[PDB]
Amino acid sequence: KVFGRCELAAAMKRHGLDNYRGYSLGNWVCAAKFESNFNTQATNRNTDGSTDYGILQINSRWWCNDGRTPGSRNLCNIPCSALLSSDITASVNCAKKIVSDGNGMNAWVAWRNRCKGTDVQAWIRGCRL
Ligand SMILES: [Cl-]
Ligand SMILES: [Cl-]
Ligand SMILES: [Cl-]
Ligand SMILES: [Cl-]
Ligand SMILES: [Cl-]
Ligand code: NA
Repeated sequence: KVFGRCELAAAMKRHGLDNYRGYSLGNWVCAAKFESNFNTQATNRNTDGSTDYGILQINSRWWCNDGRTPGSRNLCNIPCSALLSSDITASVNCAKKIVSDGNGMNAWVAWRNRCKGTDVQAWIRGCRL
């Protein structure tokens, strides 16, 4: 599924991500924009052989099982395919664990490089929320 900007904001709010760990909704929408362009089916292979999955590009090295990332962990206790679904519940639940791990949203490289320090409220501006 390719979400619209306000549609994704609304779904993230319904799943409790707005202000989670102190990160306003625009931070989460901005991160999804630059991680996946709002496409739940996005996948990208990393040089180390791990793969990033879904709207928030969650990595199989630590967070989900894809069966092809040796020596990796599965800290969200989910198959990585669950992170590609049109319903964002699994991605949100796993993102909540990631952002609680100590480094906040710096876990998402695109957030650090393209969202952090910017006017992230622009990503939810105009949306009926
Ligand atoms: Cl957009
Ligand atoms: Cl915001
Ligand atoms: Cl594996
Ligand atoms: Cl959803
Ligand atoms: Cl933080
Ligand atoms: Na894994």
